[PDB]
Amino acid sequence: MENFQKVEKIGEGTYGVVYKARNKLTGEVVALKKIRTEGVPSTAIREISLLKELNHPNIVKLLDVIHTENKLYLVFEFLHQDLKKFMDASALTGIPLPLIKSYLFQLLQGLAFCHSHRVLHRDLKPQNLLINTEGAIKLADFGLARAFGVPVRTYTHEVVTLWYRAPEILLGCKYYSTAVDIWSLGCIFAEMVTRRALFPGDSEIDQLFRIFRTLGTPDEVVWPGVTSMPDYKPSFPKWARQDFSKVVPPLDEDGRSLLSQMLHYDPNKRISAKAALAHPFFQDVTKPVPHLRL
Ligand SMILES: N#Cc1ccc(O)c(-c2ncnc(N)n2)c1
Repeated sequence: MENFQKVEKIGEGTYGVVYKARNKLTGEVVALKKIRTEGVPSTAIREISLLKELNHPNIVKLLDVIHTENKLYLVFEFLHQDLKKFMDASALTGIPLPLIKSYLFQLLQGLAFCHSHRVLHRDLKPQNLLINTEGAIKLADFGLARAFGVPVRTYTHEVVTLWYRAPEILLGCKYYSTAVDIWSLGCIFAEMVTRRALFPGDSEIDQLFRIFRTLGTPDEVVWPGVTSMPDYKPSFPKWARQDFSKVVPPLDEDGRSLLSQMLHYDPNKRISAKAALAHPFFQDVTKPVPHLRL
């Protein structure tokens, strides 16, 4: 727009391209996400608009919503780096455990806040987690799959990431619960620790079977109602659960215990963000400074 002198394209979210821009008037540097379409669910503009009211240190602030010319623009506070880039940058040495712990703790605080306000993220992934030089990490993107359903791509026919999708979504559950975010965060936690995606599926069924190969094919014992799920097939192969010590080595038992609770198959047994914050894994949590090269 003419109010912003674009600095450059920062990326390509599942809901449009993101740019870094400076407000010629206020001098403010912000992140501008433009959403892609001839109607524009005003019921969404309303919901989205509510999100501006979300204020928490671990949630990227939504500054403004701009509806114009069949295009929707979301103006967000800007942060210099996303966790995907940071993990890639730290791939040789690994993110120190105290930093991993600090990030997980902050992310759970952010989720506990959103969830207590009846807001689900639904598409958590490293690229959607932003960090700054002061050790903070914040949740970005957000209430969109709700206020938009679910597009088949991102915008430029880009490939949607399934790696962090909870099993109930993959099995066709039509009602997501806050548990889907805990699952995604659990996947992210594991990835920070091992430096490799936990479940790198390249299709919906491959995503599901990678989950099954590791945690065991679910059954009515561990997940009451699973065999009645929309996309459940009795023909699914039945894999034995793998010892957890093999999944996220060399993470200690407090961490493995917490992860196991975030990855429970039954959305109802899956730990809540609030309960996770009380887990013993966070007894010695601190707030370290990351080595960020911008
Ligand atoms: N949605 C959103 C959103 C909001 C604020 C942001 O700063 C970013 C972002 N995305 C990628 N890289 C960097 N540096 N920032 C994305």
